[PDB]
Amino acid sequence: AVKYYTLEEIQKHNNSKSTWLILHYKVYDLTKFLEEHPGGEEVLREQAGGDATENWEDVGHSTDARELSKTFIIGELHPDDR
Ligand code: HEM
Repeated sequence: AVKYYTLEEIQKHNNSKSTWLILHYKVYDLTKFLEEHPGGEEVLREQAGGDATENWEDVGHSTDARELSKTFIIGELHPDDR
């Protein structure tokens, strides 16, 4: 099975209490990763609640960073918003 979230719902998780964001078609919960992010939490807060795919790709994340991102996946973006 798979759980789908709508863009509408994701936009409400944009704070230190709950930080979600979209990368491609997956939804990530980075709440417990904020203060652990080598890139700092400020950059993440700004992208919270939306599609950060471009920003994520542009900054040049390492292969190590990519594999680690997977541990934060909680579902997928509903096809209606893809
Ligand atoms: C899925 C969650 C993410 C993980 C697991 C993650 C992980 C990391 C790691 C391990 C680094 C260290 C350098 C490297 O290995 O590439 C890093 C650097 C960085 N990340 Fe992320 N990152 C995530 C999301 C993001 C997002 C969405 C943004 C941008 C909106 C971002 C912006 C940055 C920046 C600017 C740096 C610093 C690069 C530098 O100082 O040269 N990261 N990230």
